[PDB]
Amino acid sequence: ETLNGGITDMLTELANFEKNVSQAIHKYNAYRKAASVIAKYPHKIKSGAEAKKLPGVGTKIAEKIDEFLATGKLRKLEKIRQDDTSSSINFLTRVSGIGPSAARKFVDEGIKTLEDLRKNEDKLNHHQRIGLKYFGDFEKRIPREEMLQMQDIVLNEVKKVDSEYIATVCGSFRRGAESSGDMDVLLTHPSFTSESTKQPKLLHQVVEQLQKVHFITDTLSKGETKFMGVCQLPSKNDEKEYPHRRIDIRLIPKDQYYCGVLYFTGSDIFNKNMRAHALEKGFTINEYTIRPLGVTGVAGEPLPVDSEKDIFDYIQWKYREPKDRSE
DNA sequence: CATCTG
DNA sequence: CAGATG
Ligand code: NA
Ligand code: NA
Repeated sequence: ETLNGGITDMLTELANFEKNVSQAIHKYNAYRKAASVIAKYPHKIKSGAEAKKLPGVGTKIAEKIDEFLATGKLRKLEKIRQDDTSSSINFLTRVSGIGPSAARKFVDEGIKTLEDLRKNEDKLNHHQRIGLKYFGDFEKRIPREEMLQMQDIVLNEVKKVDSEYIATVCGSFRRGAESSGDMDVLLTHPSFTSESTKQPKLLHQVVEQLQKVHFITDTLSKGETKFMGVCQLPSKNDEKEYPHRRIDIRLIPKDQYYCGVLYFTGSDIFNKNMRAHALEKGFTINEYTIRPLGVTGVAGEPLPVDSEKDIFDYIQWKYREPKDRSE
């Protein structure tokens, strides 16, 4: 956790690079287990060979651990940190809509910057365009104080359109968090579930309303159950308009809301633990359900949940207020 | 995983 | 349809 930190960090730099710049998924994947293992490892790696000793740790990585331990730096790390081509990719990629794949094409075309991008708005698709238009707003965190305002709107409009809707803002926002990156509203309706054959309107109706009042400003992606967009808190009395924020709305069958809700609320670590406890308690859990573990090996059949309560109970556990869902 | 592009 | 992105 700090005893093999540099090592783990270098490895991660290396890993990421393989993947984003080269196309070295193997290699890339290679740095990863290595960091994962040395990461677990209980002592102070004092040398290459010592590390080599681990699994996932081979000759090459050892070599590197050597140089790093031997001197505060890595040549290769140093070479990549410079190289423009590499730096560009780390950069273009910052744009919502640009993954590595795209980042490579652009660079090989010479677009290596924001301006480049602008000059070539023609080569970018809808998503990417919005992403470019809001580069700035997109990187700005969302102060909870804003979140509450947003949340107030979404919730009210959903209400108007149908009393039967059930919306919830998952995220860290949910677990307390003073600010967040984006807004995800989990959504369900009684008239929508596991069997129930579809109801696209269910999601389209609300999205619409949201734009009707102007909360939503752009559409990144709109499918039958998942909407990806852009919203904004109405600029009060002209002098201070808000940044544009990322937002997601997802339809969930009412019969798998809470697991979902639970799930998305996190944290990752809270999940896992609750996840492992479940198991002990003779249970299975995932994104949509909680199942009674048979003994033959495994086994299923969806336990019936009405709240986040029904779940905990199941695995017989202390109901956790969202704030305490930390670890 | 669900969406989009081409 | 494979393949990218989030
Ligand atoms: Na991106
Ligand atoms: Na292939």
